[PDB]
Amino acid sequence: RPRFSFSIAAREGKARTGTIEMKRGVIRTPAFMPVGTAATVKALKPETVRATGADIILGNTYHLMLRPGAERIAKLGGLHSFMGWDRPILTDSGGYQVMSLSSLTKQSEEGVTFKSHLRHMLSPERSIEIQHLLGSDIVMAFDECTPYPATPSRAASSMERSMRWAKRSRDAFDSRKEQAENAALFGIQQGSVFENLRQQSADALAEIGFDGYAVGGLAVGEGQDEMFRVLDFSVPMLPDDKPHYLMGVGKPDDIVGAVERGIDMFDCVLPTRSGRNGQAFTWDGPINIRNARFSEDLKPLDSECHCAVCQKWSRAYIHHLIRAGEILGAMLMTEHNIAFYQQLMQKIRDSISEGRFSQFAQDFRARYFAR
Amino acid sequence: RPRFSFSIAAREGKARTGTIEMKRGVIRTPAFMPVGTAATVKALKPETVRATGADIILGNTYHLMLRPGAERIAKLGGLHSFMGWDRPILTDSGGYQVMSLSSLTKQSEEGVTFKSHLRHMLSPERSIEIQHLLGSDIVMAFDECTPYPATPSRAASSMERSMRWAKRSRDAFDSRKEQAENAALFGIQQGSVFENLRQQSADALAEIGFDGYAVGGLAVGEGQDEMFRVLDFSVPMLPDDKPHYLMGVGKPDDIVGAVERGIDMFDCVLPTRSGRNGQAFTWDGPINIRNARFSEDLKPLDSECHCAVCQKWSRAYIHHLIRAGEILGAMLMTEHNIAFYQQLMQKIRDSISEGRFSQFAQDFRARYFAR
Ligand SMILES: CN(C)c1ccc(C(=O)O)cn1
Ligand SMILES: CN(C)c1ccc(C(=O)O)cn1
Ligand SMILES: CN(C)c1ccc(C(=O)O)cn1
Ligand SMILES: CN(C)c1ccc(C(=O)O)cn1
Ligand SMILES: [Zn+2]
Ligand SMILES: [Zn+2]
Repeated sequence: RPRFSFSIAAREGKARTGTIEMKRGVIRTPAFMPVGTAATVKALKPETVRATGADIILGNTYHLMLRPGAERIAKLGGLHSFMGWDRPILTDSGGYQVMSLSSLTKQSEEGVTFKSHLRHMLSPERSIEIQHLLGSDIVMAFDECTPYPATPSRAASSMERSMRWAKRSRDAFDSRKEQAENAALFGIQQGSVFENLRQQSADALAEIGFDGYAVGGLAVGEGQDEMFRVLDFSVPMLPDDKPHYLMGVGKPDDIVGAVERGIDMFDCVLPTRSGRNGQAFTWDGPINIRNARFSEDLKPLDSECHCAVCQKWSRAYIHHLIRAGEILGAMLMTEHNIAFYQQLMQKIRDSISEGRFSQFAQDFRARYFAR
Repeated sequence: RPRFSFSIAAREGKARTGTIEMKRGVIRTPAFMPVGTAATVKALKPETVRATGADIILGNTYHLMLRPGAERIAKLGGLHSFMGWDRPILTDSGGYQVMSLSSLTKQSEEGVTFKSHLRHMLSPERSIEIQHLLGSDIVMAFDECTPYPATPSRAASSMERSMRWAKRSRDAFDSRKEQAENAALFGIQQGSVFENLRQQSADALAEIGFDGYAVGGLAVGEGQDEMFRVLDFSVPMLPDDKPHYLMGVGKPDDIVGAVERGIDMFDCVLPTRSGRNGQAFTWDGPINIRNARFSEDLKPLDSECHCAVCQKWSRAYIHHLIRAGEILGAMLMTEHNIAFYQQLMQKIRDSISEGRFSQFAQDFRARYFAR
């Protein structure tokens, strides 16, 4: 099977639908990746993750390098064997997480030294090596997510450092023949909200050359309007013939609008985390299942959802489970939310393929926001 | 299908194996009932409970009458529909739980008034009605579990009250034609450690007449030796031709020894609760999966277990999950422990049927305690 082959089957405006073929399976795009932070998609067996329609999951390099450790996972046969997921895994680089999760950090041109919340170092070379030891299929270049807001000058110097780190990541990945032959490497565009910096970043990444390109530095507090504004000019700067990835996004309407702007891949903790906290996504908007109005509601979470939860259990039961703090409540909410996200992605893919994505997006928004 | 028909297929010493046929399914005996306290067997979908081999589960009347409430469950179609378990359910009476869980209680001949940890009343008639509203298949008569230790005189007066409550439970159950036609009613023997009181209690229960008989008042701190001593003389006092139930028991060796003394049915929170806390049952004794010795152990929890967990995941992975506080850890530990308990019951049933239970019990104990 191919290491990495991206094919665009159909387009509508800036939106694309297609497939990424990899050795461990095919990824249908636009794709949503459930987040499997600590070698588990929380509250789901891998077979259940797959049953929802997911083609690929995300692993958190920052968490896994601390617990259980990357050398340990490698000794146990790699992340796929360890967690029982045999399909593609994308691993984050650690460059965002180290700054988001660490109790203390020191940043330099070499990388980032940090203290765990549970002293360590990340760098382009170490991040690539950790991702190699994990055995991930899509490796992310180690970057620096510029804080928001940032002065143009600080955004520029941060972006330039990230581009030097992208080149170092490329070189480290290419040096490990088994990794280069079996995995893919994505680069991360930075530049904050500044068009000229985003252009320089895209040019630098294209000159290095990557299998896919993320629009980094978003979903960091700027809000949907500004995120969409940045996507409007940033995505067209990336190579058209490779996948475009938006990290940490998002709500269903964030995804639809990002696809309209040329994004092919997404990951977000929202469906899993908010499911555990009682928020279920429905075609009529999110609901908080703990609310008293659901205590005697015998309808499923969503009456058009195809997931196993909605075939078998009522709102009233899941309301009881979540209020009681029962693990099964988290399980059922999470399975439904991930299945909902996958059904959304399927509707996106089908509508683009069929040349009716614009109408789908309008109809989706009208109903989702009508609640 | 029959409301309730118990058939003994084979005996060895005091041990019996057979079947209870009920409208919602067959129960193979000796039987272990997973505990589904708050309308869920913690961390397991009902299909997974069934896949482990369970024929019947237990529901906690005290919890369910408070949350979500018995009238509410009845309005939603009964406990079976509510939780998605279509096979038999046994409900406890509340008589033990009210005294174990309540913040304050007042006891009288009428029943028990109590304050919830989350003011209420239980009585023979109310307990029967609540169990009716839940729709359970095996209804437990409302009793009083005599504290241990107890003077002979206090054990006698407590037992006599329990027998009056057993008669009131019988009458209330028989008054509700739909309940009497579709469910079974079990009586609970009391009498503490005193042979003469246990005999009076058995005689009273047999004179009232029940579908099954529990040996109550045990597993309340007396220890295994004394429990076995009481079972030695108590079980033969019960009608031989009806099932014998031991509530809240127990560890694998407790079960084996109780079967050797004529017990046919068991429930216990140990496999579920201890699974969530990191204790896995194996044929070589219990293990605490969080222990450092399992961090790189690629064997399954038990290398002879037939459960799905042991086909797919290692000790090392489950060790990581539990240490990380991950829900999947609780799920996998609980599924394995319940499956282990069911495999134990299957080995018990097969060995009795085959006339080799004595040898099985000896071989089981030799290995389980060798660790
Ligand atoms: C290169 N690898 C395996 C690394 C690098 C750094 C660390 C750490 O600081 O804890 C761990 N693994
Ligand atoms: C919101 N999330 C998870 C993000 C955002 C931005 C980045 C990055 O620029 O590297 C990474 N993750
Ligand atoms: C008879 N039933 C339905 C009962 C009895 C008592 C209670 C209570 O005290 O909360 C609830 N339901
Ligand atoms: C240990 N457990 C759950 C018990 C013990 C004893 C009784 C009873 O005598 O009614 C009930 N549950
Ligand atoms: Zn659903
Ligand atoms: Zn097992």
